[PDB]
Amino acid sequence: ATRIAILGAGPSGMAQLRAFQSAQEKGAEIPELVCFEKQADWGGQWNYTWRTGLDENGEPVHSSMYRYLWSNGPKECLEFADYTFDEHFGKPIASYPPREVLWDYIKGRVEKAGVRKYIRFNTAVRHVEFNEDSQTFTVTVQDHTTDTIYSAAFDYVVCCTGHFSTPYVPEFEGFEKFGGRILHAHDFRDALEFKDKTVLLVGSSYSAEDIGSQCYKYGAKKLISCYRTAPMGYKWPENWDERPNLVRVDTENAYFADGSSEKVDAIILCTGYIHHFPFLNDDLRLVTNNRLWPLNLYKGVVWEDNPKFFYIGMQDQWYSFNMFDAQAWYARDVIMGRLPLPSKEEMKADSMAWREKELTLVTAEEMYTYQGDYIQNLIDMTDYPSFDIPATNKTFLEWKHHKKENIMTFRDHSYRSLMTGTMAPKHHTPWIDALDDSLEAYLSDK
Amino acid sequence: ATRIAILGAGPSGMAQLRAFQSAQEKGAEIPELVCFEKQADWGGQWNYTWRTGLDENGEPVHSSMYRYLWSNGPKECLEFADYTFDEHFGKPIASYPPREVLWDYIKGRVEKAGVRKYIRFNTAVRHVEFNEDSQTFTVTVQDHTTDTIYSAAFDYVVCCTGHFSTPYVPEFEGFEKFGGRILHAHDFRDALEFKDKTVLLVGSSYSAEDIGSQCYKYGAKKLISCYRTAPMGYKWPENWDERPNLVRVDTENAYFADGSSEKVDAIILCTGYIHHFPFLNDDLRLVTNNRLWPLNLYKGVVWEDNPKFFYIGMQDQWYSFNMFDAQAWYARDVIMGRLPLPSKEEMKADSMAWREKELTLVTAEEMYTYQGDYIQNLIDMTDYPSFDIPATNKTFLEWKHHKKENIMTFRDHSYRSLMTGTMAPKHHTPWIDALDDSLEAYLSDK
Ligand SMILES: Cc1cc2nc3c(=O)[nH]c(=O)nc-3n(C[C@H](O)[C@H](O)[C@H](O)COP(=O)(O)OP(=O)(O)OC[C@H]3O[C@@H](n4cnc5c(N)ncnc54)[C@H](O)[C@@H]3O)c2cc1C
Ligand SMILES: Cc1cc2nc3c(=O)[nH]c(=O)nc-3n(C[C@H](O)[C@H](O)[C@H](O)COP(=O)(O)OP(=O)(O)OC[C@H]3O[C@@H](n4cnc5c(N)ncnc54)[C@H](O)[C@@H]3O)c2cc1C
Ligand SMILES: CC(=O)c1ccc[n+]([C@@H]2O[C@@H](COP(=O)([O-])OP(=O)(O)OC[C@@H]3O[C@@H](n4cnc5c(N)ncnc54)[C@H](OP(=O)(O)O)[C@@H]3O)[C@@H](O)[C@H]2O)c1
Ligand SMILES: CC(=O)c1ccc[n+]([C@@H]2O[C@@H](COP(=O)([O-])OP(=O)(O)OC[C@@H]3O[C@@H](n4cnc5c(N)ncnc54)[C@H](OP(=O)(O)O)[C@@H]3O)[C@@H](O)[C@H]2O)c1
Repeated sequence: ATRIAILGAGPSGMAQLRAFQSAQEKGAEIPELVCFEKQADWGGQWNYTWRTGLDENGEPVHSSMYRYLWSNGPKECLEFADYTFDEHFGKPIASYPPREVLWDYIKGRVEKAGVRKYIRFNTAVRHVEFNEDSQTFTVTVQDHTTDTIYSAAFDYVVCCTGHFSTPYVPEFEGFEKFGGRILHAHDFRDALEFKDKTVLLVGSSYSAEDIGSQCYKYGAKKLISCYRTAPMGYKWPENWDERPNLVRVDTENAYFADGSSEKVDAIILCTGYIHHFPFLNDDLRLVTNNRLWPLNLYKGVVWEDNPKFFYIGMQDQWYSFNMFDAQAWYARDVIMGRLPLPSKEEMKADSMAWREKELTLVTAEEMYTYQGDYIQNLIDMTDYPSFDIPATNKTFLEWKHHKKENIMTFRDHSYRSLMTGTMAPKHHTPWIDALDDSLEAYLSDK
Repeated sequence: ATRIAILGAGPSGMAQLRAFQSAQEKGAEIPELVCFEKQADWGGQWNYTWRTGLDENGEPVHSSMYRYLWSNGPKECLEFADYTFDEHFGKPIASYPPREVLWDYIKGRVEKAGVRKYIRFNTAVRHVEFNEDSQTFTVTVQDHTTDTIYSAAFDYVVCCTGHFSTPYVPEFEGFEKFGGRILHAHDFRDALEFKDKTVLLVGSSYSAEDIGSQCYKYGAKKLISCYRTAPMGYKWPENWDERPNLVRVDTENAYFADGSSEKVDAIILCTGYIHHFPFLNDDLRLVTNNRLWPLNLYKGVVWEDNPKFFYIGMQDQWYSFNMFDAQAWYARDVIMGRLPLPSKEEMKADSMAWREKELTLVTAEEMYTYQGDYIQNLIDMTDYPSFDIPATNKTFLEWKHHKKENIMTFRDHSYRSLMTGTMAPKHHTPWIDALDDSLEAYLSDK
């Protein structure tokens, strides 16, 4: 009786469970499933917590999400092909929902699927070891409800623990004497903490854009963004400027490669994350920077040194929810014997060709399109519903232009669903004025 | 060739190395020693970092220490019996040195001992397993310098990883709505971050007393302390009050079991720590609250279910540095065969009698005196130099009275060394006015 361990109940682990349940619903015999989740509820990043650093059990706090976060790209680019926004909400809604709204949506699918029963919440995965003599994995966990550590044997293991939770936090000279708060983006919670302050944001990617936008929207006095290689380059509001990189700090001031200098109240390092798996030894352990094509993953999913071990969602993410689906459906089919694996040599050659293409990429359009091609290849192999990928790529193109037009109003635009054709209505309140982030305020009138 | 693993190079792991080195200096053959330390330098808590949450490798940040921290008790109560303050500094100093000064002192002893060579820095212990078949331990670590995970075999393991680093962080109704910073004492770094703010401190023990004192000294507008059981009782300054526990928080305000309420800018949970050992399964893992006599430790040191495993410094700490010495010398002597262990039944009965006495303790004096008795029993069994414990107890008595007299000036008093007899002079600057926490300002004549 074959047995599967799924590590994590975020979007990826939820998709993995959904994938199996869907095969079962069609009448197939499926493996026994156990899913381990260290948090008290599913949803992963989208499960908000006020906690910071270490959680109530002493495990690293997982979510990096903050008050007032809304979708960074069109919801239409992340809609599940087997569970639409229309089905879930019963009505059209706008295109960039707040966190709690997206959280409600991803949970809706697995509530309907009835797969909560497979999950052991409040349980941290400590160790995964492969045993050569038995060809099984031993998974060791800590159940923080009973405060006991136990282990169990599995035939296959699917790792869904994310890669945007363990921060990359570089040091700058003087940090030990600066008098204001220093935090990583991962620790950022309520933008109101910085009302009427001067905030320095170190970095120039999605985290800097959006955390600065929150500080702006909720009333920071002044924002400074500094970049290591090139500026974000958007037209920012009046109280926000982009400088070349921080070089040092003193008691109160930041100094930049500019020769400029000024007083700053708080420093937020928006400097990204590391791939970190403390429960894996080197035989199973993925080591990569954040990118579209990590190596050693056949079809981006199958660990090439031991193809009884799988990874979901370890790539950088233009696409997200329906990419995890495409991967989870594929992992499922491999595990079930529907898609036999080629030799290790063929895997290696295939992965090298995908890496060669990855190194070629220059524009944003080339990047999301490459990821669409990856997804296309996955959904063609499986009964996951095909959806219109070139039309999703075109939605990304529109979104890109909207950001360039005006970085503060991109969230005020609407797109059509590629699953239903339903056009998103305009939201009742422009983003800059929509201060309440609750699901109730978003879905109600006003 | 017998082999020992020492887990941690704070004061306890340094003492364990010092104990073995001292035996060797006297002419004995010692085992091979390997010490693993996840930080880049030794000193444990006393090694200051600006970092918070997770460290540069993604390991939990260890030190809970903050800017401007000074010794909480007389230095005379923590003086090494084999390496005096007079030897280290070459002159008298006042009785409550700043963190950097005490760090320099603890490093001084192990610099002189030459024990740096046994330590692998930037290396995090992941797992310790005991193999019944070989009667050895397998220690698996991650070397963050080479990003390599490897394991090695040991005959004995001494755990020195501390118990004041994994926070106990209780949740209060409304924390997910509150607009200012919420942090644990463990994340507290520079008190200047709170200058001109209203700060609520949840708790009523050493962390609350001292973090409040720092916020006060460096210019917080207003301080509130709230207690769960009973108030700290000291006479606080004008802008600081104590009241019954927090019950809930909204967007801007804290509400107390009082019926009282007010606007607060930051909340600091001074609610203590948990014993947390993510690298130990239940066969080896100590489970206890913070107290003078944890169970399952023969002489407070030998793990009773597997007496080839040892714990140093897991008790609550009135005494500290020379308690770790007493423990480390004892662990050393059992490892080397100088002090054969009694049967498991005898160990149990001994530990029970120590626990029975512990539950008897009511006053502060009874508590440090019991810990003095514990230490006496250890140093009598070993060649650690005897020192005057009743005279150390009388120094605690004076310190207690000084705190009762005035909680803001207790650090301005001086005591005599029980090791050398020499009186500590008065510091050049009253604590409230000594804003500079550097070693250089402290040791200078002005
Ligand atoms: C700040 C931020 C904003 C984002 N915004 C968007 C957005 O607007 N749109 C979008 O499409 N994507 C966004 N993302 C991307 C995000 O990666 C995905 O949307 C999605 O959350 C990834 O799903 P996942 O399940 O792979 O990983 P995660 O959501 O990270 O979930 C991993 C799960 O693994 C669990 N886990 C980890 N370690 C252990 C362990 N040792 N034991 C047991 N359980 C463990 C965690 O508790 C968590 O539940 C954002 C990410 C961040 C960090
Ligand atoms: C805020 C605060 C203030 C204090 N003030 C005083 C004071 O004024 N006077 C006093 O006498 N005592 C004070 N203490 C008490 C403190 O417990 C002791 O002084 C002393 O530091 C205990 O030493 P230790 O080596 O047992 O533990 P620690 O100092 O905590 O050191 C443990 C070592 O283990 C390492 N480690 C942990 N986990 C791993 C791992 N998995 N792998 C590898 N290495 C690991 C850590 O990096 C660390 O170096 C204070 C404690 C705190 C928290
Ligand atoms: C479709 C869409 O909306 C989309 C597409 C992709 C990703 N995402 C989102 O983006 C992700 C989140 O993205 P992220 O911004 O958290 O992290 P990254 O993007 O990896 O880069 C931060 C990096 O930080 C900077 N940095 C690193 N070290 C630095 C240093 N020493 N000094 C100054 N800056 C430093 C880097 O600059 P440099 O390396 O010099 O440029 C780079 O800007 C996820 O949340 C995902 O959801 C969304
Ligand atoms: C000789 C000497 O100087 C000495 C002696 C011992 C310790 N220390 C130092 O003190 C240590 C550090 O001591 P610490 O204050 O960090 O931790 P503890 O003392 O364990 O208690 C915090 C606890 O927090 C309170 N608390 C817990 N949950 C609460 C809740 N839900 N609401 C309100 N309050 C709550 C407890 O109240 P309650 O439980 O209700 O009282 C108690 O006050 C170390 O730094 C050590 O160096 C020094």
